[PDB]
Amino acid sequence: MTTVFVSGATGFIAQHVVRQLLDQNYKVIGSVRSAEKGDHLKNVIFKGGDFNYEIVKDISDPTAFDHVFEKHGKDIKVVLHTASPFHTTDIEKDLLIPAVNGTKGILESIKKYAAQTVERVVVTSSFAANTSTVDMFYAKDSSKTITEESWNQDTWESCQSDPIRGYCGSKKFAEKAAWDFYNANKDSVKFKLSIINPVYVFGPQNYVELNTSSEVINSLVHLKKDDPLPEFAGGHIDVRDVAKAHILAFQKDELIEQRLMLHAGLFTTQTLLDIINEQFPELKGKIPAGKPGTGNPDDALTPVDNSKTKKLLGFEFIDLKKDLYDTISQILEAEK
Repeated sequence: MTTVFVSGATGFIAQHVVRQLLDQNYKVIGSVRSAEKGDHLKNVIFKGGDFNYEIVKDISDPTAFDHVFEKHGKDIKVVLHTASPFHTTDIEKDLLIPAVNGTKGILESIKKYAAQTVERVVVTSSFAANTSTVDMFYAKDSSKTITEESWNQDTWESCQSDPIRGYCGSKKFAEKAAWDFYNANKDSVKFKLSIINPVYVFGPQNYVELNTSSEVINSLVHLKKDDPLPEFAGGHIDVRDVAKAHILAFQKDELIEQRLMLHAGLFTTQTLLDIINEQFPELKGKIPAGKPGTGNPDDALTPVDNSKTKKLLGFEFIDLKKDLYDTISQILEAEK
């Protein structure tokens, strides 16, 4: 059976990728940052699957994956690079440089040790590489519509102005470095590159250890009734669809060299609260109602059109109601 390497296999998205791979009986090697984490994955979370791990402690080290492909370079046909460096005042030193090292490094390892073996590389990017936050608020401007061809317009310099733009810029330049390496090495290496650009990722955890894997959801379910409502707005996507897209991206020829925008629709804090309160009557004594029916995302956000991605992937995404229901019902069951 074909071996698939998944970096950062303990992560929220990555565990769903490994789960869905093992559901299809792939042989999987995951990278983990410690032996303890790897043993937990192999002996507990993914017991029953053909799962092994390699220890890769620092994603920001550009040589971090050299040993993986020196030892396994004849076997790994598929690379799903979902890991990113840990997320300061020095945005350049602590975010931007680690990001470009953290994405291009594994591609260098493949070129050095497995150039004619790896067939497909899928890299987890972000909607942050499609648009800076500064450009996300041109409401109803169809000329501003963000698509898979859109790139974050901040520069290496201008994104260092604040930590939000800096983080978003780190995602932009990580993905750009992948493409620039790829286009400069397409003769030196066999693999074909594809990209996944998730928006805000919600959804249930693969394995439960009111603490969801989404900081947006966590903020909402920890709100007091009197509390100031935080400002959240953007696109949502269920982690299970994000993972499914990673797998289809290496299996189907039409997904080669695509940037696949994993985006199921728009939300604001108010639309999330409306759905949570509607789906969870049990929580109505705890969380605020806000002002139901207000905060229409179409009136807040630059339009987003990922019709191309949806047609290429060919399956309908989990909607926000089911996403939040599965996320929060898992959380409540875990409070037993």
